[PDB]
Amino acid sequence: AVADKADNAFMMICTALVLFMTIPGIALFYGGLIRGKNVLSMLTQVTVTFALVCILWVVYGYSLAFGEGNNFFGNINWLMLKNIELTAVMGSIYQYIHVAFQGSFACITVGLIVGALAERIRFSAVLIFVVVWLTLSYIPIAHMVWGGGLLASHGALDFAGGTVVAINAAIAGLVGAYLIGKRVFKPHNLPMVFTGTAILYIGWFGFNAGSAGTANEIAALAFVNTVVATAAAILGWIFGEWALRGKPSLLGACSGAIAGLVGVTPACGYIGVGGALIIGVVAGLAGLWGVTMLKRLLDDPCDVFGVAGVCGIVGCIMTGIFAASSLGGVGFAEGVTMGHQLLVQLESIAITIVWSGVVAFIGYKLADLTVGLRVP
Amino acid sequence: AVADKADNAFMMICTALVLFMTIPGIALFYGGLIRGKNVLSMLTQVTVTFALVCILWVVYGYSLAFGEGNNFFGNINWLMLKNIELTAVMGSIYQYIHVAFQGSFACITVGLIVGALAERIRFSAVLIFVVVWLTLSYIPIAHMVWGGGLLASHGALDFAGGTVVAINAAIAGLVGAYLIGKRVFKPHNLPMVFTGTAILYIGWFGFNAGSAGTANEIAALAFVNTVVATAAAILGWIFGEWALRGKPSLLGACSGAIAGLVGVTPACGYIGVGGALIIGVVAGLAGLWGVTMLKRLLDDPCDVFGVAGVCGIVGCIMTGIFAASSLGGVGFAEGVTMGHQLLVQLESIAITIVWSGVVAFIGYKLADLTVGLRVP
Amino acid sequence: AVADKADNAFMMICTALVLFMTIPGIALFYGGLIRGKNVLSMLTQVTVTFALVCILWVVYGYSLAFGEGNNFFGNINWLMLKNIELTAVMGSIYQYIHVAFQGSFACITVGLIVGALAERIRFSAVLIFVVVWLTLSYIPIAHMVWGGGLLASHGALDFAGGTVVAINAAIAGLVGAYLIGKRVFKPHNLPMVFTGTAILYIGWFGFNAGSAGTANEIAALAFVNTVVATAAAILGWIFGEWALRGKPSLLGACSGAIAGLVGVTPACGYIGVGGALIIGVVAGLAGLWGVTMLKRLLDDPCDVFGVAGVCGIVGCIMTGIFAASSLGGVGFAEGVTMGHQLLVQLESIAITIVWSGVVAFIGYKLADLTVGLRVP
Repeated sequence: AVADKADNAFMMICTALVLFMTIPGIALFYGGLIRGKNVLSMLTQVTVTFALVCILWVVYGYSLAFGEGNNFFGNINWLMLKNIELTAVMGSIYQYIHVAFQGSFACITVGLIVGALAERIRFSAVLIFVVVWLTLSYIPIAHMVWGGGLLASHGALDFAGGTVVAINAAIAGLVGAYLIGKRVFKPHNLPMVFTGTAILYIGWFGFNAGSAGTANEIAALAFVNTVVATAAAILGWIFGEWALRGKPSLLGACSGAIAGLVGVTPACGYIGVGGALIIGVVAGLAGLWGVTMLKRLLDDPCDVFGVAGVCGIVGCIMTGIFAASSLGGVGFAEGVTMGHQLLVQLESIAITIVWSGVVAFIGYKLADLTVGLRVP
Repeated sequence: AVADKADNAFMMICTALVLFMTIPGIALFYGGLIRGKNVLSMLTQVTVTFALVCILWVVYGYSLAFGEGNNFFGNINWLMLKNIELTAVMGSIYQYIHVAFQGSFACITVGLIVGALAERIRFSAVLIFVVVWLTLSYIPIAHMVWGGGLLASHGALDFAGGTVVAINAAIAGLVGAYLIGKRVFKPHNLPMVFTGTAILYIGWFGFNAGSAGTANEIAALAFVNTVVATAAAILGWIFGEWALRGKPSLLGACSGAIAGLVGVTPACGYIGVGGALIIGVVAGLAGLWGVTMLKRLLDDPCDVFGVAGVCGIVGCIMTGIFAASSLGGVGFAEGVTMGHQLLVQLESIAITIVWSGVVAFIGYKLADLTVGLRVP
Repeated sequence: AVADKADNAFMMICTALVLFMTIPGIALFYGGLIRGKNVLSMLTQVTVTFALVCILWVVYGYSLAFGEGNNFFGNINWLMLKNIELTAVMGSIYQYIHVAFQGSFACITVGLIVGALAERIRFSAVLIFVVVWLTLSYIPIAHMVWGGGLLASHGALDFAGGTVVAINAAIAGLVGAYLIGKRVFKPHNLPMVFTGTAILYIGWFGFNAGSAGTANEIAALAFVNTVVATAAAILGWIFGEWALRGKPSLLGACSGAIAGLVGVTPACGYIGVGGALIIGVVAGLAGLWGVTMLKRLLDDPCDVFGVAGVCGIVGCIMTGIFAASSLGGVGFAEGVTMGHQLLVQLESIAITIVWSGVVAFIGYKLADLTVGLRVP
């Protein structure tokens, strides 16, 4: 196992791009959606929780998510990266790069949750929640899907995190929105929301293409599919908005982008451009329907949770369809029918929703018993 | 033909950087120049038209611009990238990367036009215009210059798009400004203009260096020439402003940057650093003269069209001079004198101006007959 | 000596990331800290001085910093890059890339100084100062540390510029703050400060990892150490702020990030992740103590000078400790004890402080005698 410098280069750059999605991507996205008086506090919480995730990741997160253990968790053999030789290779890159790249995914996942809920949660309480949820939800789900655990062992397809990132975060956020969250504000800085959306989009190329772990033809496919699905989802959302509301809106265009990005996340390295266009259109329409329905059951920006949750599910299911060779995809594994793959996709979604929800509930409850959840 | 992973990596990153120039680069640049009340609508139009370009590109744009056809257009053999094997190599990179990279150029070209004119055009009308102009102007000009068409076949030199992007867009924009456009506002958010300028600048390294198609000594030369010409143009513009207006201005410094970037665009991979410094100085001064004169013939931000048009012409002509070995350039092709090259540069500029102007006129007119051009 | 395309790619991308730290990173950071009425002028000064540095660098800076000369300066053999063949290789990359990469460091160094002091200095005076200081301070210090000069020849360890960039700039800035600078304002746009901090952070991966000059295991180590030290410093600063002020603040979180980034700068490619965590914690606490004390001796944003200066010193000293094999570092050179290395680190810090301070004083004084320092 020797490291390829081209892959090393690509993966370090892709990691910087993923970090860019949180700092400042998601912070700016949310910053434009919440009340002016809450912006500073939310930015502080996203920055501090981001730092917290970075540290827990190196201390034990990477080891428990990616070390060899059982179907649910890794081990404690790589605490503070101990025993990982500097020149150790994982795939075609130095393991240290794999550590950073994987950690950047944990960061954006947590940023998605914190940015929306910062407004309603006590500072000490969000720190407690992050610790419980990163450890008991993000880590096991990452291990099960990308760390050789349960889901991977059953052949689940999730190229860049439709389950691990999107659904995982949407459920944790929706549990929080239900527990706390002001019950009934029109966005104050839409240019700021656009800037955040734009940064998320550009960073998402490192997120999606980088998930190939090498600058090969799959990274290239994922790159093209990201461009295509995002564009198709912007158009799908905007068309539905023109149709149902009479005109498009900036927030609709940005939400459409996120809908396509999320929808193509699990599918990007497995489908054809035709499948990416179809998924993007469906994701944008389902996202619009989603936020419309979520708002009919909801004073905090849950736009992202509705989009990430609904589009993540749609994307994860559609991956079980468009990965088929006959539809331009890379093909299912040997001896796997579309019917069987679809069943595995659904089981993976079900497990992610329940696991994340239960852990989130425990996290919010532990914080509430310890320091009190709701901001004083 | 085998793909080099280092080039694959470089080209995917350069593509993300070019996309960054539109989303959010150009949108922020224009967002700070137009009236506050028009910002949201302009951002929506840039985002939707960007999505539209992405989709038309994969559906048929790439095939018609880059497939083998005649001197003016390619073919319809690569519709939705059909027949392009995932592992197909173009140059030293996977063809899928070439598709994305080339598409990112079409995106910024359209963003340059839409951002300025969004204020004055009906939503449905800008969509119609983009469809007509991307198809009948961007595609043929890209084919003629970079797709083995007319201009390339005559040995025209245009490393990164002085004609295809800059002049092509400036003319389309100036035709629009003449047809519609409020006849006589001082920029409302100059920090926003600076941020957009900065993003355009950083993204321009992918635009210019990436045009080598490989991380070789030419990508390196283009990189250095981009740094040098941009700096020289900021200084040239600012000196002229200090001389004619008594002091420099933030808008002058940002316009100077764009002047150098545009001026070095066709020349970057063919000239020496000395030639880059000279082109940057001349471009910054010609840009200042340009906007001064355009404003004397002009209530919409035409700063970019004047700069892109004037600097694009200057850059394209000067490429026919500074490419000479005797002046530190890479050298003209075998049997080509500076006199002959200059003639080819001029013919390429003439053809681009007329072709883009006529098509633009047809696009605006078709929209006007269909849905009405001017915003209701 | 043959160029490796993977390293070429990595280094050109890392250069774009370093340029991103100045344009617009540092400009936005400062833009949010100063009075609204001074923002435009400061942005103009940072942009023009950035251009000035780019030009002086290619004209003679690179040659005098990196050409072979004596212990203090290089030579004038590479004026305008003359005699540097396009295909010349330096390390494992084309020399042209080395030129651009090194120049980007000179740019951020100057941006750190100009952004803070622009408010209080005449336009013509900042240009004069930059010319004197870049030439007589930045160039010799770069030559002494990275150009085979005095410090390098004594085995000084400074991976990415704790001395050349951080301390060098902090001292020049503190001399300026003492000479000019309004004697006694609460930051007007903290979201802008955060955005600048975020851009500095992301760009810092090119700054730190790129300092390996190749996409190898050291670039990977530096990357991971950058993530770790920044996170640890955000937490260290925030904890001290919670402890001494009762709550964290957005400005404290951003300052903590910069404290970790600066602290790990000289150490990143030589220490273990454990050492990065320790340095980050210490840097964040020392930064907080630093600004607290500097403010007790100080109406201009000197936050950066206090942080860069104090954290740069801390980082440079700690590199002499954590580089030890026994502490997880890459190891000191053959025959060098920790005691000896610490002595060399201190001597390097002392020389940088005095050299930069004296030159800065001369620069400010020459400007004052020529055009008058204080803004009219």
